Order: sequence, then structure tokens, then C-alpha cells
Amino acid sequence: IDAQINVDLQARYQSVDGFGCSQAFQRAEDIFGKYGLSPKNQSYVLDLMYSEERGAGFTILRNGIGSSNSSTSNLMNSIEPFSPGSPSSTPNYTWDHYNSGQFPLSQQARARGLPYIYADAWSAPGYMKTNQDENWSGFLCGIEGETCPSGDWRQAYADYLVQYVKFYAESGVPVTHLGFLNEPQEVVSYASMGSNGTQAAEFVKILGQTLEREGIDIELTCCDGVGWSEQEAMIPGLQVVGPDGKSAEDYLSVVTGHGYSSAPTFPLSTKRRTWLTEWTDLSGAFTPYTFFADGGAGEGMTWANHIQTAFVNANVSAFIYWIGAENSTTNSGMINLINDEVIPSKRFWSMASFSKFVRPNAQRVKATSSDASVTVSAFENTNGVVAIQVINNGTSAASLTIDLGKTHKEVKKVVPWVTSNDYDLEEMSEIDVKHNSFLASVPARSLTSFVTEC
Ligand SMILES: *[C@@H]1O[C@H](CO)[C@@H](O[C@@H]2O[C@H](CO)[C@@H](O[C@@H]3O[C@H](CO[C@H]4O[C@H](CO)[C@@H](O)[C@H](O)[C@@H]4O)[C@@H](O)[C@H](O[C@H]4O[C@H](CO)[C@@H](O)[C@H](O)[C@@H]4O)[C@@H]3O)[C@H](O)[C@H]2NC(C)=O)[C@H](O)[C@H]1NC(C)=O
Ligand SMILES: *[C@@H]1O[C@H](CO)[C@@H](O[C@@H]2O[C@H](CO)[C@@H](O[C@@H]3O[C@H](CO)[C@@H](O)[C@H](O)[C@@H]3O)[C@H](O)[C@H]2NC(C)=O)[C@H](O)[C@H]1NC(C)=O
Ligand SMILES: *[C@@H]1O[C@H](CO)[C@@H](O[C@@H]2O[C@H](CO)[C@@H](O[C@@H]3O[C@H](CO)[C@@H](O)[C@H](O)[C@@H]3O)[C@H](O)[C@H]2NC(C)=O)[C@H](O)[C@H]1NC(C)=O
Ligand SMILES: *[C@@H]1O[C@H](CO)[C@@H](O[C@@H]2O[C@H](CO)[C@@H](O)[C@H](O)[C@H]2NC(C)=O)[C@H](O)[C@H]1NC(C)=O
Ligand SMILES: *[C@@H]1O[C@H](CO)[C@@H](O)[C@H](O)[C@H]1NC(C)=O
Ligand SMILES: *[C@@H]1O[C@H](CO)[C@@H](O)[C@H](O)[C@H]1NC(C)=O
Repeated sequence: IDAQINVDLQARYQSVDGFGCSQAFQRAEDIFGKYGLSPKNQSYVLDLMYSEERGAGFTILRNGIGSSNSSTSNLMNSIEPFSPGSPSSTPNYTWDHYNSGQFPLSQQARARGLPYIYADAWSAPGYMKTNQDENWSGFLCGIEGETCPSGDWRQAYADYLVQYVKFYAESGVPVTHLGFLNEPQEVVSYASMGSNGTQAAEFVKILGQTLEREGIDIELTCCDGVGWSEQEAMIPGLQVVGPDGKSAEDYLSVVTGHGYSSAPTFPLSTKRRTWLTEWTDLSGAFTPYTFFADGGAGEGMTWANHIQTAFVNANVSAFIYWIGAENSTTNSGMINLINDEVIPSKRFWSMASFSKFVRPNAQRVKATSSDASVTVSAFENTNGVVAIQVINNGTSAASLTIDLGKTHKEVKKVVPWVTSNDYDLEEMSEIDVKHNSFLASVPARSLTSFVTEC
């Protein structure tokens, strides 16, 4: 079919912080050879994830603030594993320069140019909660409606999160973003802690005011809701103005949600930047080579479309997959490790196509398609490089006319990068741009990134 694409760089929307993943629950250790990954492939995996030149150039790493009093199973151990006795008692903090592999990972990401580290707690330690357990949800003692005999642990949890941040900064790795909940809706056998919008809002202000007293500059986030509409449901709570004249929203830099219980397909009703902070296929299926087959949950194109929809329809500034690389034959990670073997999925190459060319502080700009089989997004980088992502979900190749409209300079060359059943992230021959317009074919069932050269 013939499709006209029109890009208007004068119609500008949200800014981009970028793309990344987590290595939480000891999956950092997989990248560092726990299951036999060779030194060559450890370096290769870190290059795929964090090198702009050789891989995806991911700009966000989401690390877990461990709540556990051991490192058995897949547990993330805490800097304050055992009760100090009472909320006012002196904490016994312990720093291992490790954080379940996440500390060295952070160093090696940063060494390759990673700007943003997002530290997120799944739970306060057990002894700070109503149920005296890091597991099975429960509430931080002292938040509205949730008293405990042992007293009020709110300030203690804020001081604990700040201590985690200081250990990182004093070891040469500043944390840029901090969250204190993960999926507060979920009652599960692993690290988890509940709260509604009002309870979340109450702690945002305590944590915010605590970081101001300590003179620590960091971006606060909430609430990593299990789904987008679950996060939406908490935002009015975060927007309630208390007698102090402030909302939790006044302290937040970023509102965060997951895609599991509902996908980012509409804009959250906050004035802050929004991030999709966790999403993957948890079916247990294994589809590393499939860009398109039947629209399965683990397919390359499914994730190409999740990403494009999140930016174009859900107005996000970042997209963070769940696990980057893990020793498994499931779709829960983007890169499958099989002992000393690296298999990057089409889900990874889809993320890489966006991340490689849509760099931090890029602005999303208007892009329209004359045919629904061909979906488009466009971003302008701060250096002026325009990156246009085109998903052709046609059963046949699409002949595109792409019109960049009025630009700052003039555009003379554009380079296509293709992802499909046949290609990972394949650089094609440059295309001549005449009067800020060019012709291009895109294959059936493909993602193409068109990147302007100078
Ligand atoms: C190191 O950290 C671990 C993990 O956080 C701690 O182990 C937990 O300790 C807590 C506190 O005693 C235990 O909490 C209790 O959990 C019960 C659930 O019991 C069963 O269910 C699960 C899953 O099927 C099993 O893992 C478990 O073994 C049990 O068979 C709750 O029913 C209890 O609730 C009662 O007490 C609370 C708190 O006072 C009340 O609010 C309740 O209403 C109710 O009366 C209780 O919450 C927890 O089970 C332990 N987990 C594990 C995995 O062992 C260690 O305590 C900690 N060690 C140190 C030294 O700090
Ligand atoms: C999509 O997300 C972006 C954030 O990435 C949202 O931008 C935010 O828009 C609001 C409302 O326009 C801005 O607040 C306003 O600020 C101006 C200038 O200070 C002021 O005149 C208004 O009274 C109001 O407070 C906010 O600054 C802006 N946020 C950022 C980070 O730029 C955008 O609104 C979202 N779009 C949709 C449709 O939800
Ligand atoms: C580092 O990782 C690479 C990439 O996984 C490893 O190389 C790959 O090793 C596997 C063997 O486990 C090879 O798989 C074989 O591929 C052929 C097809 O070409 C297939 O017919 C066989 O059944 C088998 O699956 C793979 O080809 C191979 N080399 C590549 C992709 O270049 C490597 O062994 C790891 N270690 C080191 C030290 O590099
Ligand atoms: C691309 O088009 C195909 C149909 O040609 C869509 O595939 C369907 O996807 C759903 C789940 O989204 C499956 O339940 C159906 O079985 C699929 N139909 C097939 C394979 O015939 C696919 O969703 C489209 N992808 C887009 C628009 O991103
Ligand atoms: C790593 O994953 C593969 C594939 O699932 C599995 O068979 C293997 O046993 C795992 N390695 C170790 C050392 O457990
Ligand atoms: C949140 O929880 C508290 C304590 O149960 C309750 O008082 C409050 O009304 C709840 N907030 C909302 C918005 O339901």
C-alpha cells in the first residue's frame, strides 16, 4: 500500500528521559557469571544494554532497595536487616558495596554513559510494618489507619531510604530517582507493602522534607502501580492539598506505573512527567526470534507497539522493561542467557531501535500516517537529529512518502534501521532527502527507525 507520513517539528509534546530495565532479585549476578556466562559475554551483554555505539544505549537502570535479612533464594538483602529495637533506637546499617550485584552493575553502566539510576523499594523491612513481614503486603507502621504496638516507623523508613542513597553517593554512584513502593495493590509471597493514594501522599511529604533537611537533590517518584489505571486511581490522593499548602505532587518529579493489570494507552492526569517503569511477558512462553507470528505477548512487534503507544497515546517520558538479561528460557527478560550463551530477543531489538536514537531530553513531535496498518512516532534530539519509528503491521511492504515539513536546517540524508523476523537492528543504505521529503519502502511486519544525518 502507499502511505503518507507527515512530521511537524513545530508541534512538540513531552520530553524523553529514555529507556532501560531492572536487574533486581539477584539477576545482576546472572550478567556477572553466576550460571557460567564467560567474561567475553559479560562485557558483550553490558555493551548491548549500555553502549550507544555497540547496543541499545539504555539510559535508566531501575535497582531494588533490598528489604530482606538474608540473600537466600532470589532475595535482595537490606542495609538495615534487623530491628534496632524501636523507631527512636540507633539503626545498625551495613553496606556491602554489592546490593545483590546492582552496585557493580550501576558502576559498569555509568562507565559506559548511563545517566539515570532509579532506586525503588518493594517493601520497608519487616520490623517496620503492621504484619512484621517484608512479604504479603502490610503497611508501614504509623501511616493513616495503620498503628502498630512497636510505634511509628515512618521517619525511620525515610532515614533508611536516605541512608541507601548516601551509601551509593559515598561509593561514587549518585542515585538520580528514588521510590519507596512497588505495586502497592499486590498481596504476594515476595517483598511487598500496601498503601492507597492518601497513605502514599503522606509518606511522599515526609521523605521529601527529610531529603531537604539532608540537602540531598534527588527526583522522587510514586507509586509503581501494578497497572496504568491502578496508578491513575492513586493520583487524586497525590494531588490533595493539605493544611501545609502542598500536595505530594509538589514533592514528586515523576509519576510511575507498570503495564501488567492495564497498559499505558491514555495520559495520566498529573502535571509531572510519567514513566512506564516495569513491564514484560510473564506467560512463561519462550519466543526470542519472533518479531511477528500471531501477535503473542512475547513477540518483537507486540513490544514495538507497546513502546510506541506509551509515547504517542499514554504521554510517557520513559519506558523501562522488567529484567534486561537473565539465565532463563522465558520471555520475562529481554536477553536470554543459557549458561555461556547470549540470545537477545526481538523485544530487546525493539527497545534498542527506540533507545539508540531517542536520547535523553529529546522532545516527541507530531507524526501522522495516512494508513492505520502503518503507525508512527517522531522525536527531535537536542543536537537536532530527528528519529522516526514506523511499524508496518501490513502483510505486504509499504511504500512511504515521508514529509519532515519546515525544519531548523535542511535535511539531506536519512538512514533506515530495520527490525523484523529477518533483521535485528540492520543499518540500510542512506536515502537522499529532497525538499525535506523522501521515499522509502518498509517490509511487511517490521519496525524501521529513520534517523536524519547532518
Ligand atoms: C527475617 O525476615 C523474615 C521475612 O520477613 C522474617 O520471617 C517472618 O517473620 C514474620 C514475623 O513473625 C512472620 O509473620 C507472620 O506471618 C504469618 C503467615 O504465616 C504463614 O504463611 C506464610 C506463607 O504461606 C509462610 O511463609 C509462613 O512460614 C507461615 O506458615 C502471619 O499469619 C502472622 O500474622 C500474625 O501476626 C501479625 C504481626 O503481629 C499480626 O498483624 C497478624 O494479624 C497475625 O496475628 C505474621 O505476620 C513471617 O511468616 C515470617 N516469614 C518467613 C518467610 O519466615 C523474620 O522474622 C526475620 N528475622 C529477624 C531476626 O528479623
Ligand atoms: C503529557 O506529559 C507532560 C509531562 O511530560 C505534561 O506537561 C505538563 O503540562 C502541564 C499543563 O500544561 C504543565 O503545567 C503548567 O505549567 C505552566 C507553566 O509553568 C503553567 O502556566 C500552568 O498553570 C500549569 O501549571 C507542566 O509544566 C507540564 N509538565 C512538564 C514536565 O513539562 C502534559 O500536560 C501531558 N499531556 C497530557 C495531555 O496530559
Ligand atoms: C558467548 O556467547 C556467544 C553467543 O551465544 C556464544 O556463541 C554461540 O554459541 C552457541 C553454542 O552454544 C552457537 O549455537 C549454535 O549455532 C548454530 C547456528 O549458527 C546452530 O546450528 C547450533 O545448533 C548451535 O545452536 C552459536 O552459533 C555461537 N556463536 C555465535 C552466535 O557467534 C559463545 O560460545 C559464548 N562464549 C564465548 C567464549 O564467546
Ligand atoms: C498486527 O495485525 C495482526 C493481524 O494480522 C494482529 O494479530 C492479532 O493479535 C491478537 C492479539 O493482539 C491475537 O489474539 C490474534 O490472534 C492476532 N491475529 C492474527 C495473528 O491473525 C496484531 O495484533 C497486529 N499488531 C499490531 C497492530 O500491533
Ligand atoms: C540456565 O538456564 C538454562 C535454560 O533454562 C538451564 O537449563 C540451566 O540449567 C541454567 N543454568 C544453571 C547453571 O542453572
Ligand atoms: C486510605 O486509607 C486510609 C486508612 O484506611 C483511609 O482513612 C482513607 O480514606 C483511604 N483513602 C482513600 C482515598 O480511600
